[PDB]
Amino acid sequence: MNIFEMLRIDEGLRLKIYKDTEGYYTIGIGHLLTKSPSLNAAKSELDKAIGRNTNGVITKDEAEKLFNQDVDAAVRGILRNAKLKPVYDSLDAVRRAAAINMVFQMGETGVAGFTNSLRMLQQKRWDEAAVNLAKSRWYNQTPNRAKRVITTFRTGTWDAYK
Ligand SMILES: [Cl-]
Ligand SMILES: [Cl-]
Repeated sequence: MNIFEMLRIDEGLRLKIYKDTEGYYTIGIGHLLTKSPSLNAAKSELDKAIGRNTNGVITKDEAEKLFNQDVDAAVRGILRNAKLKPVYDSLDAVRRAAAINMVFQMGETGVAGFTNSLRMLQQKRWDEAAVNLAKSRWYNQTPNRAKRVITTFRTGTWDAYK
């Protein structure tokens, strides 16, 4: 297992514009297009993302291209962030994937708000971080996915994904 296979399980793949769990226009493997309620705004963000006139539909290759860019961008957002970077550097390879998963889902500013959890993760107090991570809107809105990510931070194994 790796970050790509993990996110593909958590996000799914849809080739036509859809609404994510928050009601936002999204496509592909969790690629958010726009928070605006306008499907025409989404279609235009989508054409710009893909570089052609899509009419709300993309191919699987195109979905995987956006996915690669979004994973790369998430990693780069962690390393550029003064609060996320030292935590990520301290973590083993499996838990690093859990951090990327969170940034991918909620953005670098969202994750950097988990100040107490990040501190416990840095200190390798795994059971305590897992408890604190769950006291969150994140966990209450998407409990099954959040549980899988929290288990990954708690154990340092891919067990929740197999
Ligand atoms: Cl893009
Ligand atoms: Cl979920």
